Amino acid sequence: KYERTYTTQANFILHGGDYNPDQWLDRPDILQADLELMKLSHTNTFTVGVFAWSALEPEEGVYRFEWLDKVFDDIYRIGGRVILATPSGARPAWLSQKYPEVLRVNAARVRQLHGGRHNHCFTSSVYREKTQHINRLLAERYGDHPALLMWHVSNEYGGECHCNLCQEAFREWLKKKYNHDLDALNAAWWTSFWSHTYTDWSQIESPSPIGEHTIHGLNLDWKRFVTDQTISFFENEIVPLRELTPHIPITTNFMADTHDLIPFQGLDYSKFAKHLDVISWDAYPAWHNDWESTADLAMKVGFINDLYRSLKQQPFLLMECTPSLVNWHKVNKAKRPGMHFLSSMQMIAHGSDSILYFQWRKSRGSFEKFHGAVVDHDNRTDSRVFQEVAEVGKALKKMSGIVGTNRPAEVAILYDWENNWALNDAQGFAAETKRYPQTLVQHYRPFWERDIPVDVITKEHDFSRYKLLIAPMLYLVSEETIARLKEFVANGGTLVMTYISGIVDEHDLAYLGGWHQDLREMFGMEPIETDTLYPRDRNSVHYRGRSYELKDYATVIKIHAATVEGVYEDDFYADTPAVTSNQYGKGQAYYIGGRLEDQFHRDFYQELMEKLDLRPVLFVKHEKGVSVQARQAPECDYVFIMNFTEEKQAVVLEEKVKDLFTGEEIVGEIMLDKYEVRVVEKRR
Amino acid sequence: PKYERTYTTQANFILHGGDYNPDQWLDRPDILQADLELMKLSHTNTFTVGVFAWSALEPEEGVYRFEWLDKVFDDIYRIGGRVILATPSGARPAWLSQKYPEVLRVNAARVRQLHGGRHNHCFTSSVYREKTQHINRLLAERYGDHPALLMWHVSNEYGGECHCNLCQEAFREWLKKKYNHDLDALNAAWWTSFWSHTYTDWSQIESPSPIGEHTIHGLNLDWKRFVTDQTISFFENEIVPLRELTPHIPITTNFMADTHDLIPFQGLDYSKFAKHLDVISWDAYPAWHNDWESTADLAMKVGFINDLYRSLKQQPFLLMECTPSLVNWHKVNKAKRPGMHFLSSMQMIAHGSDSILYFQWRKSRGSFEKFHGAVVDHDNRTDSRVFQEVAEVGKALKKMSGIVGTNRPAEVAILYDWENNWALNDAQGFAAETKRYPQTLVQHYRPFWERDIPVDVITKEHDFSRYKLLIAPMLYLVSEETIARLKEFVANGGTLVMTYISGIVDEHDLAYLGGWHQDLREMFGMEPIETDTLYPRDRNSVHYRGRSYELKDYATVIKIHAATVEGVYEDDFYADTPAVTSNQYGKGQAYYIGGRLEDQFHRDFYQELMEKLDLRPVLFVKHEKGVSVQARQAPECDYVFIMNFTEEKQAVVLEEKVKDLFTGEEIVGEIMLDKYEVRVVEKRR
Ligand SMILES: [Zn+2]
Ligand SMILES: [Zn+2]
Repeated sequence: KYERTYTTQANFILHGGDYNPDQWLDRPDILQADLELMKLSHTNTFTVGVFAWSALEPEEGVYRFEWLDKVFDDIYRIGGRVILATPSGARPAWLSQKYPEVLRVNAARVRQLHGGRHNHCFTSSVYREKTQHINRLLAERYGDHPALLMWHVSNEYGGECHCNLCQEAFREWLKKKYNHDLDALNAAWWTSFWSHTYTDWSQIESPSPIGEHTIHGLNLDWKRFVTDQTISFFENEIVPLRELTPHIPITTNFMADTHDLIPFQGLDYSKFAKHLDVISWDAYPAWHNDWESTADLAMKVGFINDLYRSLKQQPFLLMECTPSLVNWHKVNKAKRPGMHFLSSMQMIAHGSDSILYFQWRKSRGSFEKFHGAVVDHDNRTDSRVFQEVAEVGKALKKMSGIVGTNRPAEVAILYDWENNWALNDAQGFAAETKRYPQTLVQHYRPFWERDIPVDVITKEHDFSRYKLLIAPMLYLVSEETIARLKEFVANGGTLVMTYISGIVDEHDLAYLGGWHQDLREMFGMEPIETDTLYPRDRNSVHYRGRSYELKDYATVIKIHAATVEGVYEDDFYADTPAVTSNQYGKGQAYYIGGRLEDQFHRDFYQELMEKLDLRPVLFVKHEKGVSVQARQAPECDYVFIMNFTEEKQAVVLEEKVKDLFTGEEIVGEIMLDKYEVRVVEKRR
Repeated sequence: PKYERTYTTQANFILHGGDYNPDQWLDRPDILQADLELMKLSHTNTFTVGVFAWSALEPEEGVYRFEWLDKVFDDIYRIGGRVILATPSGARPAWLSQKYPEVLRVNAARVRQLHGGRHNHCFTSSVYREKTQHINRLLAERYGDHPALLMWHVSNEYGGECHCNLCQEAFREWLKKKYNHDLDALNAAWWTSFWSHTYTDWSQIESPSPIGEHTIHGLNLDWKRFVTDQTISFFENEIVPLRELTPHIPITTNFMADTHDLIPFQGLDYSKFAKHLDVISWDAYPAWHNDWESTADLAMKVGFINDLYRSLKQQPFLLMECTPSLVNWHKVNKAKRPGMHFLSSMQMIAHGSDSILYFQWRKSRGSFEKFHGAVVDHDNRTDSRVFQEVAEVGKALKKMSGIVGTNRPAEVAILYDWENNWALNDAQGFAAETKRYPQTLVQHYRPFWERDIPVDVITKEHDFSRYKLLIAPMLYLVSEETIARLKEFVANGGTLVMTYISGIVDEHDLAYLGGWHQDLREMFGMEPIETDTLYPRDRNSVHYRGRSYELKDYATVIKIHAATVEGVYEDDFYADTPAVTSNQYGKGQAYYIGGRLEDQFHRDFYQELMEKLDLRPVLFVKHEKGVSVQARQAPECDYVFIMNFTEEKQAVVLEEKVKDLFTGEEIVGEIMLDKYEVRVVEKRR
C-alpha cells in the first residue's frame, strides 16, 4: 500500500521547538529579535506555554493572556505554527501555598514542599480541577486560531504520589481489578508468604522503603496504578480539548531513561499510547562520550525510535533534542560539527515528521541556563550551533514528500513494560546483569548492521504482520500472550526466545509443573535450570563451526522434538544443548539458551535473514558504522545513508538514485565524509 | 611602613601550645599537676581553654562553677603561660537543648535534630543568642583583667545551617533588605519565570531543600550568603560583652579547610567574616604521608591555604590547630613521621603564622577524639617521640621571637572568590567532577611555589593595584564592579591572567548577554565563544613556544581581536585555532589561557612572566624540586626558611651569606639537608 498517513495538518517537516517568551516579557527587543532569528534558522513550529502557568494566571483567577495573544499572532505572521502546551508541568507558587494537597508525598511518606516541576499529586481533586479549567480557557481562547497545530499536554509525565488520597485511589483501583475479591488479590500476590495476608482493603498500602517492599504483586500493581492514574489525570486534562478542539491532535512527550537510552521505566507507554493521537519524544543521547563508539549510541537511538514509531504504526514527532549540549549530564559535551545534522537526519529516517529542540533561546538564569538552544546568550547568528540548525532547516524544507510516509518491517522485537518492571523487581539472577532492554538492543544489532527495517512492538500489536518475531527474556508472560505466540508460529511465523523467558505470569507468579505446555510444544524443548554467573565467569557455545563466548546467563535445556543447533562447552552442562530450533505448524521456534557475544547474533540472525529473505529497502554496500534507513511513499523510497563514524566511508549503490537535495543522479561508489548523510530518492 | 612589624597580640613570642581541656580531668588533680610540669618540659606557653566547657561552667541552668577555671588561669600564669579564652557556644549543654528545643537545628530536609554532637545550634534562635551572650559576659567579667588572658577564641569552627521557621522568617527579612522589598527585582535576579517559579508573595519564598526547591540557582546562592551573614550576626552578638569589657583583647575565631585537597572551607564566606575579626586563625590537618601524592604536593597545598588566610587581613595569622601526630576522623589515621612535625610547624611560621597551636594538649580518655593526636598520650610519658618533637619545636620557637609580627609582601596575587566557588559548583553544566576551581588555582600557584616566589592569595575585597601580576582563573561569576576594577588594574600597568570559564555570569548567577562583557573583550583583545567540556579519556594539546602541551577537561574556542596568538590547539574541530593569547592594554597586559594544560605549561608560561616582570624570591637558594624556600621580612632583616619536603638528602646552595637563627653560625655556599630538615636563616638588610 505505502499510502501516506499524516499526523497533523502540516504537510511539511516541523522545525523549531520549545519557545519561552514568558521569560522575556520585560525584554521586547529580544522578543522582536526572536522572529527574525526564527526566519534565519528556517524554523516554523514552536512549543509554547509548557511552564507559563504563573505567566498566564499570576494570581488565582487573574488572567494575563495578552502576551500569549501577541505571540500567536506574531508567529502566525512569519508563517509559523504553534504547538500549544497545557501548563500542568509546574504549578504556580500561590497554588502550592493555598492548596498544599497538590504537593507529593514520596514513598518514604515525606510530604514535599513547593519547588521543581513535574511533581504534582496525580490524585488531588483540586489540581485536576485547576488544570482542566486553565486548559479550557486556553482551548476557548486559541482553539480556532490558524496558527494552532497540536496540543502538548503537560510535560514529561512521571513520578508517583503516596499521600492519603492516593492510598484511597489505589485501594479503589485494586477493588476494580480484583472484582472486590480480597481472596483473589491475596492469591495473586501470594501474601501467605511472611504472613502478609490482607483481611481488610484498608490495610493495603503503596509499597515503601519504610513499610512493605517485599511483595512483588504489590510492587507491580503499584506501578500499574501509577500508570493508570497518570493516564487518568491526562484524560481529565484533555476533556475541554476534545470538546472544544476536536480538530487538534493531542500528544505528550515521552522520555528515555538516562545513559543506555532505555525506554522510560516510570510509565507504561504501551498503555499511554492508546490515549494519544500521535507519539512524541525527547531524545538526549550523550554524543561523543568515551565509553562507546558513535555507531553504538546511534544504534540505541535507532532502537528507541523504532519503538516509539511502532507504538501507533504511523510517523512520530521528535518533540525534543538539543542542537548542541544538555545541562544535566555528568559531562556536558557538545555535538561536533556535522553531528547535529547527522542526528536529525537519523530521526527523520526512523519515522519522525519533526525536528524539535529544547530549546529556542537559552534561559538567562536558573537550572537550564546552560542547556543547549538555537540561540546562545550571545544572541549571535555567527554561531556554529545556529548555523547547523539553519542547515538542518534548509534540508527539511526539501523533504516535505517524506511527511506522513511509513516504513513497514518484516522483523519485530517484542518489548514489554510490565515484564521490565517484574524482572527488575525479582529477587534472583544477578541484579546488575538482568539488563533487559539492553539485551533487546543486542538482538537488534545484527539487523541494524544490515539496514533491515525493524519494528519494536508490544504485546498490543498484531504479531502476524511479521515474518520474524524476537522476544528476548520474556520473563513475565500471560497465558493470553503465550496463546498468541503459539498462533503466530503455527500460522508460519518464526519466533525467537531466550533464557529467562516464560517463568512467571502477569501476577509475577511462577508457572508450576514445568514449562507451559504451549511453549514446550512450540519450541520442542524446555529450560530446566538458569545458571547465573559471576563477572569473571565464562562459558562458550559451539555453533556452526565456531565457539562463541558466553557471559552472565546459561540455561540447561531438556530436549523434546527439537533440533540441537549449538551446545555448551564448559561447566557441568558441557556438551548439552544450548541453542535449538523446532518446526511447529507452518512456522519455526528458536531458543537461545545463553547470553552470547555479538558475533553469535550476527551469524545466527544471518541464517534467518537468508532463510526468510530479509532485505533492506535499498541495498547499500558499506562498512560497520554506516546506517542505511528508509521511508516508503507509494511512488518512491526515501533512503538515508548515514556515516556514524569519524572516518571517511566508501559506500556502493547497486542502483541509480537521485540525491533528494541536488537532483543529481547517483550509482556506484561514493565517499561520505565524517558524519556525512546522503538522502536519496528511488523511484518505484 | 618600611617592612614594619605588626603585632596581632600582646605576645612578643611565637605562641606554642593549644587546646587544653582540664574540665575533663577535674577529678584527677594528679593529671592537672602533671600537665603543668609537662607544659614546662614541652616548652609550651599558650593554651586555649573553655572551648567545650559550658556544661562544666554551668552544670545546670543558673548554677555556675567557675572555681576550677580560676585555678586554671592562676596555674597557667604561675608557670609563665598565657590563656586563649574561648566562648563555649560550640556545644550547648543537654539541659539547654531539653528546656529550649528552639536551639536545635532543622536540616535542609526539614527534619528537626535531636540534641548531640557540636557546632550545630540554630543561628537565629533568640534564646541561644541571649544565653551565649550572657555566659560570654560572665566570662569577660571574671577573667577580662587577668594577666594570663591573651585573646578571645569565639565559639569553635563555625559552620552549618538551619532551616527552621525562625530562620525562614530571618531569610525572608534578609531578602527584603537585599532587594529593597522589590519582589520584581528578586524574581528578575533569580530568573524565576523558568518552570513557573515566579513568587507573588514574600511568604512563598523558603530556603532550598532536597524535598522542595533546589533548582533555582539564585535562591541557592542567596541562601549561602544568608547563612554567612546570619552566622556573622551570631558572632557579633557573642562578642558584644567582649568588646564592652575587654576592648584591648583581640578576638578571633578558628577557620577550616575542606577535606582531602585542603581547599578553602566552603560553608562560609571567610572573605566577609575576616572583616569582623581582629586576627585570622585556622586549623590545619594535612594528610601527611598519604599514598596518592608527594609530600611536596601536599606541602604546596598547605602553603596555598596559608597564603590565602594570611592575605585576608594582610598581617600575621595564627595557627590555632594542627596535630603533633595523627587525627581520628581520617579514612587512614597515619601519624607524622619523625621530623615531619618540626618541618610542618616551620612551614606554618614561614607563610606568616605567629603561633604553633595544637589540638590538643592531652588526649581525651573517652569519646570521639580519644585517639586524636595530642602532645600527651594516654601513657602520660615525656619519653614519647611525639612529646619530644613537640619539645624540639618549642625550643626552636623560643629562638624565633624576632619573626613575630613580621610581614611578607608579595608582587604576585591569585584571586579567589567564595561566591564564585558556590555558583560554579551549583551550576548545571560543564562536568561535575572536573570543575575543580580551588585545585585549579593551586595549579597556577605551583610554578611560583616551585620558584619560592612570594604569593598573596586574595579576594575581590583587596587592592589589586599593589601587585605586578594578578592571576584570576575560572572567575565564572564576576560583577560589573569587579570587572571595572580589573580593567583599571590592567590599564595602570597591571599584568592580568585569566582562563577558561571566567566571566560567564554576574553576581546573581545571571548569564551576561550578547557576547563577552565589553571591558573584558577590550582588555584581553579577544573573547571566548565556546567552552568545550571533555570526557576523562579525551585529550587535546596546545602548541606554545615550540612545544606541545597536553590538554584535559576544558578547551575554549576563541575569537581574536587586538590580541597576539601565543598558542594554538592541535586537534579536534578547533585545531590550529588560538588557545593562548596576550594583549597590551593601556600600560598593562592581559593574558588568556584557553585550555587546562599540564604542569609544564604553567611552568614555562609563568617563567616568562617572571622574567618579564622581574619576579624574585626574597632570598635566592639553589635547590631541587621539593625544597621550599619561604621568607618573612623585618625592617632590619630577612628571615628565610629552607624546607626539605622530600624523603631524601638534598643539596642546597646559598649565594649570599646568612646566619643560622638557631646556632648563630654564618653559612654560605652549599648545604646538605637531611630528610625533612629545615634551615632557618637570617640575612641582614
Ligand atoms: Zn497523592
Ligand atoms: Zn533556625
